Amino acid sequence: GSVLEQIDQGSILKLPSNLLFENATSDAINQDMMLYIERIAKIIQKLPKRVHINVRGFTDDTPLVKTRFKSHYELAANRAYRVMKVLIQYGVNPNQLSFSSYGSTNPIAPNDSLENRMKNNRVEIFFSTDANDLSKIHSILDNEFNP
Amino acid sequence: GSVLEQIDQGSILKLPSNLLFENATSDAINQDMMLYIERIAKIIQKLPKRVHINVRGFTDDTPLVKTRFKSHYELAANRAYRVMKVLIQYGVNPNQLSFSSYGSTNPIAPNDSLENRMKNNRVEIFFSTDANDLSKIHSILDNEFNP
Amino acid sequence: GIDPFTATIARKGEGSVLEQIDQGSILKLPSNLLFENATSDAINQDMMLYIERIAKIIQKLPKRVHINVRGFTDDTPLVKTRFKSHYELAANRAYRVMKVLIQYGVNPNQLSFSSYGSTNPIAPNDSLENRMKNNRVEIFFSTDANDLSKIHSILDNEFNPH
Amino acid sequence: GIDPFTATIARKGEGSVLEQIDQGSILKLPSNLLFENATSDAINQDMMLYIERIAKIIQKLPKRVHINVRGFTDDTPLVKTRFKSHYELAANRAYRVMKVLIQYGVNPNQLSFSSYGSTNPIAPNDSLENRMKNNRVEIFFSTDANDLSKIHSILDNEFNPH
Repeated sequence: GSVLEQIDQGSILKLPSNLLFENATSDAINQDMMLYIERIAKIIQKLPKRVHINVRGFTDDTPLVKTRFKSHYELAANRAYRVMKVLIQYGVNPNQLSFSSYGSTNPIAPNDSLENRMKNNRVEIFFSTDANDLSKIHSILDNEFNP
Repeated sequence: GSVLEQIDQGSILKLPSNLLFENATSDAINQDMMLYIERIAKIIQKLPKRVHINVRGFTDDTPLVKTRFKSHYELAANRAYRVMKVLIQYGVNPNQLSFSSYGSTNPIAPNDSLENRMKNNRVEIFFSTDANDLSKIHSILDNEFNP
Repeated sequence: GIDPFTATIARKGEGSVLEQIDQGSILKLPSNLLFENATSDAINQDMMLYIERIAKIIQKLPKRVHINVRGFTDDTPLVKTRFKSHYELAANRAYRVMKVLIQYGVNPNQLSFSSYGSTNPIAPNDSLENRMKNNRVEIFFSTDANDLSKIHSILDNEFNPH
Repeated sequence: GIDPFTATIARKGEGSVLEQIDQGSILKLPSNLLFENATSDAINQDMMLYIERIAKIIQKLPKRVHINVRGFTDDTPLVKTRFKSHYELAANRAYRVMKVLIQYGVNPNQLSFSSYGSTNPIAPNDSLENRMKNNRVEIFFSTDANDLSKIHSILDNEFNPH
């Protein structure tokens, strides 16, 4: 519910930035949230090795002052990287992990309200696989029938 | 090209009914097309066992007189069934085969021109798999995080 | 008519009614929830409450959703002259359920039916629930999305010319 | 600067530039087609012809397509103080290529970048093509479609209430 959402090519755990991090321009994780990341790490470790985990950082488009970060892309990158590193510290194999920065792109909801702007400041843990059976079927048929 | 098309959940070989069958209300395959079905059967036999083949019948919405068939669903069903049976005769395991009837539904193109009506009279051989890795991932996450 | 096994089977032992695969959703309807028996296409009119719900919930889905009614049998021998194969028997059962959905207000433009013929043998120690599942009708919900395919086509034409 | 291996490598031995997986398309760009070397984020300005084409073809795709620029390394040790990890090095390379796409007219609203850090060891008898592939940037084309997920949600809520 509040955390889990399904999309057609994988699953998403949505972690609000204001809950996860120390302040609005920080990439340090709140100590009382560390074992929630461990909880996620433990579930990942039980999944098949073929599952990939992409830790995705997003911001809204509120400009930020008095910070070392010079773009929403940089802030989002540092946040996603931090969460990814903690997953590794709690036992997830790095061969299953990547991080992404979306900056202010791909918002959950339009940046048209205070509620929506807060929704857009989040880290998403995206679970998927690199399934290619359909692609391989198509390539074989293409070889045969494409004149 | 003319025959092969990819969609996001599988591949399609499109066989025009006017080329494949004896006449507009017949389900008998033209003798000079039989080894084209064999050609398809041979490619299927080389694919992994996990591939399923659904032979899909479609019509346009031209009414038909002086026929034993009482609906587009019945005509489409008989045509798809015939092609499926020939695939079995040429060696495809029945455990990989089903047939479908769409009647006049799901047209390729709107029934607004002679060219489009002819396009809509076809049998599609649909190749896919019952992949469920993403569904299983989601079920595991749902167990854990849905309060 | 209703067979003494259709009549007696409890619902507790059934598998999950809803299954998900990566390309769509499946409502699995064992024979006894739809038909008088597993060897003909005669609808049990006294079970139609369940089909009405499905029709009702199908209105909460968009026009783009495709609904495919799928028929299965096991290796039970054919009883009636009118079914010449298990493929035919399963097609008739699926078609029948599809028509009930239409009767109950589902848009015919979104409906199709399929037949898988026999897909399971008769096995020693099979439960009655497993026999009813082997003669199920499924309602399969999917789309024919081709967005990702169109992307690949554009790229393949540009970077892999013949 | 350009390293004597970036400079010399032939294109004949490269793998396919375009790969398809079931969730999207991947353009695989070995290090030498983009950067002066495999250990820094300095773009080879003399290779930018190739990036311009990609930007050009990205306009033939719809707004709904998401473009993710992905950086990879192997276990080559870090050369520069400024990269503190392979994750950081790959992120910087990916970010750099993403910015070139923006320069060349790709809508920033469709762009993101990723880093996979090191994903391959240094192996005996590796070709130079394989080293360049291990330090590639990928452009990954996908969507966040949720049509099938929304169908399942509706059905699960109705038939599997808590």
